[PDB]
Amino acid sequence: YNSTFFSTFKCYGVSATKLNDLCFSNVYADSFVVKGDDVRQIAPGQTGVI
Amino acid sequence: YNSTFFSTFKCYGVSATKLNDLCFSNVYADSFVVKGDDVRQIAPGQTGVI
Ligand SMILES: CCCCC/C=C\C/C=C\CCCCCCCC(=O)O
Ligand SMILES: CCCCC/C=C\C/C=C\CCCCCCCC(=O)O
Ligand SMILES: *[C@@H]1O[C@H](CO)[C@@H](O)[C@H](O)[C@H]1NC(C)=O
Ligand SMILES: *[C@@H]1O[C@H](CO)[C@@H](O)[C@H](O)[C@H]1NC(C)=O
Repeated sequence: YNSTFFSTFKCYGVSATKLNDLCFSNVYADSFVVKGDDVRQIAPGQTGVI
Repeated sequence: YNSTFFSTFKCYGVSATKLNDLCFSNVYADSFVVKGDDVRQIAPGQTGVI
């Protein structure tokens, strides 16, 4: 909350307000870089080049 | 996918991932130009000047 801010942050399968009350089993992080018009394509059930 | 890119693309009545497996009956295309704050108004169940 002091330094880093996100333009989009959307989660599926769990509400955000409960993220501090849980514990997570098999955590993986995928990283890449896209353009601005492709950020909407990183979602379930989407079409496009990405 | 080579030349033209869309900032918003949202469809209603059919999932996007099935658009290559179907055939369409009565296809019409409406064209116009708006400002940036009015693109959100082109949707079902919306209010505003547009
Ligand atoms: C101009 C005539 C078009 C006729 C189309 C007929 C039926 C609709 C089916 C597919 C059109 C979807 C276009 C979306 C292009 C991909 C968007 C993206 O880059 O993610
Ligand atoms: C300042 C006092 C407002 C009191 C309003 C009372 C009830 C709410 C009902 C209508 C307010 C909706 C305002 C939206 C303006 C249109 C937005 C647009 O341009 O699309
Ligand atoms: C938050 O960031 C500022 C900027 O450097 C820093 O001075 C401050 O100590 C930070 N706060 C904490 C709790 O680290
Ligand atoms: C895609 O666009 C580039 C830019 O002009 C062009 O060189 C290339 O041949 C195009 N690809 C196809 C398959 O048309």
